[PDB]
Amino acid sequence: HHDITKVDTSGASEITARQDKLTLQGVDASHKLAEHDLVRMNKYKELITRVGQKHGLDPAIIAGIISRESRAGSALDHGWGDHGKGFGLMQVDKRYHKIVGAWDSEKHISQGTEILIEFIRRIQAKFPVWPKEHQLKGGISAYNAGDKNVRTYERMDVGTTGGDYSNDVVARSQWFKSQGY
Ligand SMILES: [Co+2]
Repeated sequence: HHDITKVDTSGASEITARQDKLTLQGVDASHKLAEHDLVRMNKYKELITRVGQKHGLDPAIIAGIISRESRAGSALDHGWGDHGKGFGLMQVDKRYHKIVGAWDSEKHISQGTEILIEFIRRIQAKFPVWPKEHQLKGGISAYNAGDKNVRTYERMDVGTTGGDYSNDVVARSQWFKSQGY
């Protein structure tokens, strides 16, 4: 079994924390942001689990993505975020994909998940000697900012939204795993 606790994370940046108006830094901030989304996330947990299983990705990582992208729906306007570029719980960029499903649907969660997997694949080809946990983290960074932006493992969030995208996602994911995802 893949153990996401083994993925390294320094959690959220100062910029990100300015979101729920937090004095907390890093992993503490990611954990608080995640906690704030737990009730909304539970509405989708059955779908999140099933999609994760079908695609072979930890459901807790899907939850981390959904928390970061949409605050489990709270940050969207009728399904839309990112000035309209992003659709759904996982904020699939409509400009680059034909959107499928309702904004809170299994089909949507499956689409976002498939896109993430494809990024993880690209990072695996790019850095074939990185451990699997690192290629996972790198694929998550690429989900925000593209695989070209992912170079040094230690700097993969430089140039992502908040300067912390995969670190924040991973830390939130780890929190959701502790809450049974
Ligand atoms: Co196993």
